Amino acid sequence: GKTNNILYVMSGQNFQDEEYFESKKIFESAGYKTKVSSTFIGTAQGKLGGMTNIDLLFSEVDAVEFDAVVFVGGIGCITLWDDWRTQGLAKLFLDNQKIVAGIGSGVVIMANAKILEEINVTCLSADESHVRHGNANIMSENVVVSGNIVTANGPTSSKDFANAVVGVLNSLS
Ligand SMILES: [Cl-]
Ligand SMILES: [Mg+2]
Ligand SMILES: [Mg+2]
Ligand SMILES: [Mg+2]
Repeated sequence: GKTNNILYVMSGQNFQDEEYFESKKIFESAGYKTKVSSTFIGTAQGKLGGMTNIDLLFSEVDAVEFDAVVFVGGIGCITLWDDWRTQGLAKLFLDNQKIVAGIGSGVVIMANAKILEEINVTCLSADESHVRHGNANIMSENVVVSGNIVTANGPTSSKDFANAVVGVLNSLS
């Protein structure tokens, strides 16, 4: 049931540009087509002004159509941290044996969904309160692969994060 598709979950405004755009280029080059889910259908705009269109509402996501979900951070992500829909997607993908990945502030959604309890992760330095509150173990690394869970510590690690996600996906058929 491999699809060669990756889903992003991110805020429609003020998502972290580098985390999205730099990972997208790597995912595409590797043969993984990407879609964006958010809170409305239309044009999203990053913190730094970069635009992209939102393909899907969270409510329209079907896990069977994707191999992985990627939670993108940025200051706009804070609006999604306590949202039952984004947490619900984290759990949905985990329970369906998909890859669940987050970068920067996106990791907090995963922590709040209780999918990082006793799991080794990394995260944005500023967010370590939330991540530790979710019982995760914070590792001194830019990117951490823990089975099907992949985390990274923010925009400075966007390319390393994407490469790590591709590595996990390419080991699947
Ligand atoms: Cl929705
Ligand atoms: Mg407990
Ligand atoms: Mg709590
Ligand atoms: Mg502990």
